[PDB]
Amino acid sequence: QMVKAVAVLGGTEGVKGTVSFTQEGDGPTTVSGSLSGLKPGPHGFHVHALGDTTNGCMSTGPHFNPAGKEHGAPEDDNRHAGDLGNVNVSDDGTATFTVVDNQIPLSGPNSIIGRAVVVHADPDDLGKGGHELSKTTGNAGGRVACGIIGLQG
Amino acid sequence: QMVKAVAVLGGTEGVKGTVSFTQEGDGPTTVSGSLSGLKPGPHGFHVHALGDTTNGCMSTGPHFNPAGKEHGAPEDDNRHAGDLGNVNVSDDGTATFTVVDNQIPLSGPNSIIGRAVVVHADPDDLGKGGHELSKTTGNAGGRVACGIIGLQG
Amino acid sequence: QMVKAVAVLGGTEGVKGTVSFTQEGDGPTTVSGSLSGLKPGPHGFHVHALGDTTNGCMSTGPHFNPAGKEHGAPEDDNRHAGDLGNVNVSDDGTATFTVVDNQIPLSGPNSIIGRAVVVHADPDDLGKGGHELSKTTGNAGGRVACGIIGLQG
Amino acid sequence: QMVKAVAVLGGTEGVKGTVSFTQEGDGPTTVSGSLSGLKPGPHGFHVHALGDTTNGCMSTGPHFNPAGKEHGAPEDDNRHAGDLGNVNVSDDGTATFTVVDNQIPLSGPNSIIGRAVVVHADPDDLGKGGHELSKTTGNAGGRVACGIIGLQG
Ligand SMILES: [Cu+2]
Ligand SMILES: [Cu+2]
Ligand SMILES: [Cu+2]
Ligand SMILES: [Cu+2]
Ligand SMILES: [Zn+2]
Ligand SMILES: [Zn+2]
Ligand SMILES: [Zn+2]
Ligand SMILES: [Zn+2]
Ligand SMILES: [Zn+2]
Repeated sequence: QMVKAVAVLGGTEGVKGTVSFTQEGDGPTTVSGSLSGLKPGPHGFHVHALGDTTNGCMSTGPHFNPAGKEHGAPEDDNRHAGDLGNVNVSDDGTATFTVVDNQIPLSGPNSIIGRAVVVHADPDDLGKGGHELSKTTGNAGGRVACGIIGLQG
Repeated sequence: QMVKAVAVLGGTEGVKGTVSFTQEGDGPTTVSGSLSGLKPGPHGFHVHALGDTTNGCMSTGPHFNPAGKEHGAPEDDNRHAGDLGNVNVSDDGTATFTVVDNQIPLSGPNSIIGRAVVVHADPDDLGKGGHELSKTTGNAGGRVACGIIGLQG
Repeated sequence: QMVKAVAVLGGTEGVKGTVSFTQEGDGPTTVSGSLSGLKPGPHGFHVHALGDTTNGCMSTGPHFNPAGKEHGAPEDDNRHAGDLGNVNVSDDGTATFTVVDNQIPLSGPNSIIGRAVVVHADPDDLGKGGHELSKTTGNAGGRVACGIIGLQG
Repeated sequence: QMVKAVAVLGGTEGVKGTVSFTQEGDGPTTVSGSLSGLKPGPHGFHVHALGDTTNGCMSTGPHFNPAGKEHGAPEDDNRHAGDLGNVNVSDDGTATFTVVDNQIPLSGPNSIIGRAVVVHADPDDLGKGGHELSKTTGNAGGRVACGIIGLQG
């Protein structure tokens, strides 16, 4: 059984796009992003705990962290479920990417359905930046765009 | 356990608002709404099956109908899960409403998290209007605003 | 084994006052009110589910209802845990009252600590008003003042 | 699952802000802070034992101290449950911070629900100051703002 989900990303910063999720049974989640309007280079890319946009991207809460770990890189053992690292924006301010991840299921108790994916202004230091925010947020700066992960037909 | 969800409504019409859901354990869901920029009178108010806004409110699919019944009133046995009837908009374009319902859980197999709320242009006839659409949609006309039901707590 | 809690009640309305809670062991909760700046007559008096005042009293959510019952009078089997009925305001717009209730404990899983006590603009119809809001809120109108129930020394 | 709490800060000093708490299962508590109106530099940031605001912040009692230890730094063994160290205020009088800590649960017997967060006038000396108040309050001076930790989700 395939579950499908899609986030339409908006923001006050003119960055836009979609992120498409799929998961067959209880295997990995495939996530395919198409982003525009971003500063060239690395941008923090997170699943946040909430899909509350009452105060734009600021109300989506902290990083999704059911395991109660510190902030890290996707490859790390010591990471949040929602830590999908950096996406690289081209010189035209677009990004197109597929990542596969094992901690962002689309069903069961840790489902990210109805949570928000968030693109950040700045790189995610992956917990290694030695800044006060490194080990909590990765010090990725402003939530320039976010989208609620909605069930797809 | 206390589960919360919220829909932030938007459309092409200059209509806005917030719909707050709460469910304590497996008691009924309380839905609390304040809406603006709507035409005075009754509007059909439903949970639709999908949270896909890639084609705006149109991609949110039909009334959430896990039981495979026809369209009806909230108090009827022959209703969609998503069938929450009419909300009443004042001459000032605003609606203020509280309803309880036990067919829109915020967790488990029939969870509405990551689906959508839609306010329709016209009244829901509650399946009793004897119109060709009465038994599917309640002939509630177009999708004026919708919001993905995002996890809030 | 006595637990003590107190709410300091704030409004936009200039109604204010305090509600003091005590519970010996597993016994009933005693709640003593001193209120001012209120319209003479009966006022809906509820424990709401949340102590969130980010949006003044409107963020305190619905009636505290762990049993998933409908809105009732305190003496009814079919009531919310939060349903403390009506408090009577004198001509001088003050109220002083003591009630005891066994559904608002100050510890355990259904503790009211860190929830909100709310005084409404209008009488609570105790679910017998024959209004659309009777069975959900008792149709008691605006939240004129609320206070977070804080642990007392 | 997910428990949320929120303190809306007030005081005599024009300091404002919101502190949001999230705990997933029995993991650490994330506390996310947005403050304004504060003098620049480090400020003591503590959970106090009580949510009694009848005498403003002074009635919130001492540091939350269920284990009966002395005042210390968050990473110390000998510390109060309520010891969350210093938050830095920029020259513009604002503080934005994310802290995670495993002694401030939002449920069970050591719950901080219905207690208070307090922001102090002065830096927390983390118990190291050699002052008579070092091992009790970290000599962090006045209670410049506080709020009751209200249940939010
Ligand atoms: Cu982020
Ligand atoms: Cu509809
Ligand atoms: Cu009420
Ligand atoms: Cu202190
Ligand atoms: Zn993270
Ligand atoms: Zn229907
Ligand atoms: Zn009630
Ligand atoms: Zn919850
Ligand atoms: Zn201390």
